Amino acid sequence: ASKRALVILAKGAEEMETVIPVDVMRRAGIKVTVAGLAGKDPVQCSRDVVICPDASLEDAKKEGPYDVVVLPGGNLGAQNLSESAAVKEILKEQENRKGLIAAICAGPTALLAHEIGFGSKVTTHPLAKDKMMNGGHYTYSENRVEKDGLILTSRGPGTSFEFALAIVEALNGKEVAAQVKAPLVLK
Amino acid sequence: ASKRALVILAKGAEEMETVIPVDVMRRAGIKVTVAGLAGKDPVQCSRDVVICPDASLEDAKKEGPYDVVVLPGGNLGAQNLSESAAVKEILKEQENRKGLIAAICAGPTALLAHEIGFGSKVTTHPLAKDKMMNGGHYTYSENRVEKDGLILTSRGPGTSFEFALAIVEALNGKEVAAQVKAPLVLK
Ligand SMILES: [Cu+2]
Ligand SMILES: [Cu+2]
Ligand SMILES: [Cu+2]
Repeated sequence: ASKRALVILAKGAEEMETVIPVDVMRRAGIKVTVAGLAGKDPVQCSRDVVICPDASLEDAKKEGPYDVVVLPGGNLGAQNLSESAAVKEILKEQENRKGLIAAICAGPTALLAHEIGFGSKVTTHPLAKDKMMNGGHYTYSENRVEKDGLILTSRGPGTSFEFALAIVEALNGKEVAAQVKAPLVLK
Repeated sequence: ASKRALVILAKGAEEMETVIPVDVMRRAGIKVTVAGLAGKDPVQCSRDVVICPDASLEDAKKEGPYDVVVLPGGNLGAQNLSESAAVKEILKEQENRKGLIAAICAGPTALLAHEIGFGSKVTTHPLAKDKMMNGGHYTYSENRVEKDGLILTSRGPGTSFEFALAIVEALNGKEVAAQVKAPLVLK
């Protein structure tokens, strides 16, 4: 069967970090659900792009489990993810079932908020490093994409393609990732 | 005053090629209007991301002139742009007033449809080359971004950051482009 991705979309999400992985994952034949944290209403992203989610998180959570849960960045978006009890539950369940969690930019700070994957080597946006490292619960990396088992992290809008292709490789393999990559005109 | 950008959004537009330039231009302090070709209703992009435009093209056209008109790609999006009388009028006026026109991926084929910038050196997505070159009205380039005077073109999702930063440099200069570039974590 096809793999399934849940992308959690909150007000203030970085729209490039949301759209690039959604699009690339769909190119890879992954069934992606864009789930609105606050409900099924349009979401105003960090640079004012307005995205209509496929479903509310409340509804999407009922259609699990997912092979990857994806957390976009954006400072304010990540803060919303970090404050959400629903997100905490989803990430705990995903970690418990040994499913992939992928977070980019400020997104990984939601892992810290929900005590997910402590001990992992992680990266974040440079400006989110101090927040992520509060308490020393992770080991920091400057790699553009970092993967430590089932915790996959990345740095910013400019690493979003690498991040998305790493998700594709983890779910559908190296060959599919290479096939999806070529028409993008990367490098 | 601030520079102004019109981004024309049609069904089937490549969402990465729409969102990356909108976001990057807004980071550069450009006033960007995302205008829906078909009206103010949500637009279903090529990989099913749904974007709510800021205004209909019909309304946005009345708020000109713009310092750049931006045409995203996506095969079906570009076909819609190519078939639009409103787009033809907008591009003709922009060319006539010596304003920048920027098109990415399949987007430049709309320039061909509306007889804009003939003689220019241009690039497109590799799969859109034959369409763009029908009749030999342009000279083709494999550069990731090509700028020939006021006609700025680029190749695909993976060149969208370069394309957007080239627009920023053209409008707001090299220093602003460099300032906007650094927090993106490109390369
Ligand atoms: Cu970011
Ligand atoms: Cu919408
Ligand atoms: Cu394209």
